[PDB]
Amino acid sequence: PVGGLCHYLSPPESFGSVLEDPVHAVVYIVFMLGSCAFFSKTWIEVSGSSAKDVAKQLKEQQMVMRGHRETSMVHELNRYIPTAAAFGGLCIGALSVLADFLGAIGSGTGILLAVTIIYQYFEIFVKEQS
RNA sequence: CCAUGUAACAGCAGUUGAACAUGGGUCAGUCGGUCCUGAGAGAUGGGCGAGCGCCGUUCGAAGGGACGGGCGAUGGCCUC
Repeated sequence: PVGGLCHYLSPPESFGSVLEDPVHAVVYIVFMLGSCAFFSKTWIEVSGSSAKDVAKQLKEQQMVMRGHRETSMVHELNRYIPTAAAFGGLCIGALSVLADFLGAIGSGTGILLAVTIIYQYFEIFVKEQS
C-alpha cells in the first residue's frame, strides 16, 4: 500500500529518514523483530533441530561430551540452542531493518537470503578443494 | 568405584562381567594423621676401633630463657 490504499500497516520507505508519527515506524520494527524470533523459535521445534533432536543425532553417531553423560548432552545443548534461535532470528530480522532503512540494493529485504545461500554453498566449495 | 558402549579372558555360554574401550568420581577447625611417650630405636660428649665405623644414652664449661631499673631502647617518639 503505497498510494490510494489502506495504510494501517506498511514498511517505511524514504531517502534519508521519514518521521511524522513514530507510532507507525517503531511499531513496524517491533512486529518484524518479534515475528522473526517467533518464527525461528518455532522452526526448530518442528524441523528436528531442537536440543532434544540433536542429542539423538549425536547418540546415533556415537558422539559424546568430554565429561558429561548422554543425558547431559541435552542440558549443554539447551544452554545455547534455544536462545540462539530466538536471538539469531532477532538479529537476522534486525539486519533486514538495517538493510531496509539504509536503502541498499534490492530494497534491503531479500539480500539477506542471497548472502546466506551464497555462503551456504561456500562451505561445499572450500571442502571440495582440500 | 560410577555411567555409557562392546575379538581375547570369565575351563559351557552370555545380549552379562572385578574383562575390554571411552569418559567421570574421593570436598573437613569438629573423622583421622599431625602432638605424647610405651617396649624400644638413636645422635652429641666420651671411649674403642687398621678402617667403613660401633659402644654407650647420662654415663661434658650440656641454661640462649624469666615480670621487674638506668645508661641509648627514645619508636611508634615512650599507653604496650
